[PDB]
Amino acid sequence: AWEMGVSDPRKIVFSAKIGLALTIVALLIFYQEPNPDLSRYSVWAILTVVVVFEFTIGATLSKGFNRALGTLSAGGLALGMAELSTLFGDWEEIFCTLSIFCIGFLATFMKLYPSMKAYEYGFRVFLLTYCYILISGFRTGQFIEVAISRFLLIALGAGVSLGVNMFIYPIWAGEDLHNLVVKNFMNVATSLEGCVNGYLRCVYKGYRSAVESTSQEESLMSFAIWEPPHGPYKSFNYPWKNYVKLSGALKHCAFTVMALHGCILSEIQAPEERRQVFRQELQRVGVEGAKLLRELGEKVKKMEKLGPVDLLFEVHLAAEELQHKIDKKSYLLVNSECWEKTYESASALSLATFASLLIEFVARLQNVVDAFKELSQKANFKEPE
Amino acid sequence: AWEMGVSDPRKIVFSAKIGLALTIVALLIFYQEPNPDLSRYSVWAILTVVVVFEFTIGATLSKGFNRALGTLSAGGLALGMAELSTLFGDWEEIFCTLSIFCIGFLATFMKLYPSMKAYEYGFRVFLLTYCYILISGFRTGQFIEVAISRFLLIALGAGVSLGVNMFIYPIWAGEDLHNLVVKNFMNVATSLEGCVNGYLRCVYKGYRSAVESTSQEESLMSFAIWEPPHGPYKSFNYPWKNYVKLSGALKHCAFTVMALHGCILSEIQAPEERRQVFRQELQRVGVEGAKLLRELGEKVKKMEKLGPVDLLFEVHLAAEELQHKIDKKSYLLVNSECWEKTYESASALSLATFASLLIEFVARLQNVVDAFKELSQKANFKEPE
Ligand SMILES: CCCCCCCCCCCCCCCC(=O)O
Ligand SMILES: CCCCCCCCCC
Ligand SMILES: CCCCCCCC
Repeated sequence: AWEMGVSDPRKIVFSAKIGLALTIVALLIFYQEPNPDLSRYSVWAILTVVVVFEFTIGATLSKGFNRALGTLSAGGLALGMAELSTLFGDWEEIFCTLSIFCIGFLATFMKLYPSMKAYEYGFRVFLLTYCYILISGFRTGQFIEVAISRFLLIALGAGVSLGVNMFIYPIWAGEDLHNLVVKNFMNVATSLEGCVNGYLRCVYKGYRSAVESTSQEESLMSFAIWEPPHGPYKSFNYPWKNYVKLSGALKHCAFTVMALHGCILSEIQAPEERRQVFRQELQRVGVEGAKLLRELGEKVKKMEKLGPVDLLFEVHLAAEELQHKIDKKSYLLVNSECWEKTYESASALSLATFASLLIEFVARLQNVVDAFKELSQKANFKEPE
Repeated sequence: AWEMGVSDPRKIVFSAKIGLALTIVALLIFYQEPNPDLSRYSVWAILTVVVVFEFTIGATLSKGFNRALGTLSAGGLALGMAELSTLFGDWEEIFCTLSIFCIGFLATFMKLYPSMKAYEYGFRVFLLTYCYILISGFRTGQFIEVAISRFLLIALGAGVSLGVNMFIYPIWAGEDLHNLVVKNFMNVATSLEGCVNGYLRCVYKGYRSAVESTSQEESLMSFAIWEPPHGPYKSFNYPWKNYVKLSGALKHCAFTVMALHGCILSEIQAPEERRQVFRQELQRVGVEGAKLLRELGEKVKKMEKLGPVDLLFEVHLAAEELQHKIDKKSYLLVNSECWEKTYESASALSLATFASLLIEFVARLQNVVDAFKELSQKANFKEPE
């Protein structure tokens, strides 16, 4: 309660905005209209204000658009069917009751496909409006008054939500994508040092969050293409996809840290005395990789270009010293006695596995650097100077 | 869409069952009332039918219980406020708007907590019913005549939905969990064979499905506890929690196949001439591991116990043969002229990493066999005669 409120004040502003929007969609009902029935059709505005008010502006825009489309398509369909029913007499309330089964079946079948998982609420509003329009106006024949009334109540319930969301302390999805891209670099940098220290002593979230967030970055990128230009992002087509490309480049490197963490938790291990012969080189490689990842995160946070100097020189030299040391003491990994216990040999080879994995991690960084250069060039970052 | 219908005929009966329930509600409203009231309040039965129909019986029962608690908790609070607002005479219209503001704020703050994210469907029902029962009876005082005429249409909708869902082709979540476990056992074996075949040439779906579904198993287990005993699952408390343990053991075994697939896509690779020296042992270990996994999958599907003979003897012999072979040719993996280029040394050292990862995969199977024995004992599996 109070702890979460103090930690993040964005959710108290969100809750107060929802309260304000409801209090307005209620004062308008009380005073702006004295009609008796006006107060029974209040559910078509409250459902709208409870289904379209979202955390970000782009999600609210998308949901509003979808709801409008659904309602209009099903009001047109309902009107057309109600007209066409009269053609054959005596078949009334039977040819209207045989179309609800076919519309509900087509709607559900179309709603269960995997591609259409971002329109789940416009199919429900389509079915609800079709059935309501057909059933309500059957006895009296008045279908257009019901259609128009309900549509106006939905635009009256969606425009106050959009105004309140956009004008009182807006939250943007593009800035959330920018901050998640910044955060992943630090999580991976912490994970690598955690793994190396854990293996050399006498993590999970760091690589999991980067390896388990592609969907979040694709939804945040689907909401960011709806928002108008604002703040630091002034072009009319911001390259929001190069952020996803850089995030994927970083996930490809985080899979090796996941494999090193799995190397720490194995059934077959090596004697500590043997591992303490390579401590210096491994600690150097870990320090250099953490420095590089933190420098790339800092340069992405400030929207700056890369300098003239090469950033991978020191990590490359550290990995070359590691290779030289491994070449100088290779007699502690293989059994030289036999040359033409299984546990002892597996314990010996688990150290060569750990070293090979660290070298592969150091070899996968150039792709991340290239993706960063491409993003810094398409997004017009400023000169480091 | 026709193809999706032929691949899963389970999706063509759900749509026809929803259509049939909607048609039954339509007929009851059309023929069992001579007054428009049941036609004018007919949006509540349609909304209930579209909201409360789920793929499984246990999800329908649990979500219906949680949706029937929010409506009965939001219907008494609105009548207590509408009865306590009389005291504040004259200024009795501001106390009814400050309560919509307070309830809105509180319900959104509670819904934003990170442990309540799974119950976002009960807070919407609570907020909608409170706001409707407070904005609908304001100008007349008929607060108890608006909460009793709208609850029988929701009882009609819930009853029709429950009868049609439970009595026409019921779908059970325990069978879904059983089939998921069998499918994961098959997929891991196919991925294991694919990895070795791809490495020795002159995968994603399996481990990616068996490592990214724990949430699905937890949801299916949460739904299967509400269902009554049926078919082969005849017991008051079926041990549905012993399936998740076996799934977790299989996920721990599949992280090594994911590390071997990552070994295939590495930037540093070993020469083919040195790879072909160890072809026989790797092929044998792959054949044995795939046969063992498929045998355990067939034993799980048929609900049968393990026999007298040991199931791990041949894979345990193959691993020892591979170890002996590696011991006899270890001079091909290291440089023995420096004992006291980097790319060549790393390429030589990658083969030992592939071999060590296969040995670790072979070492992780005892835990899965123990989990299977525990499940076969707690669930009263039958003798494998
Ligand atoms: C999501 C917006 C609110 C939707 C309101 C319609 C759902 C009605 C509340 C659920 C009740 C269904 C459970 C059985 C109810 C009963 O036994 O009376
Ligand atoms: C204590 C009685 C609960 C009243 C809830 C009735 C729900 C009415 C739906 C608008
Ligand atoms: C678009 C045809 C007129 C009816 C639309 C009503 C929307 C509910």
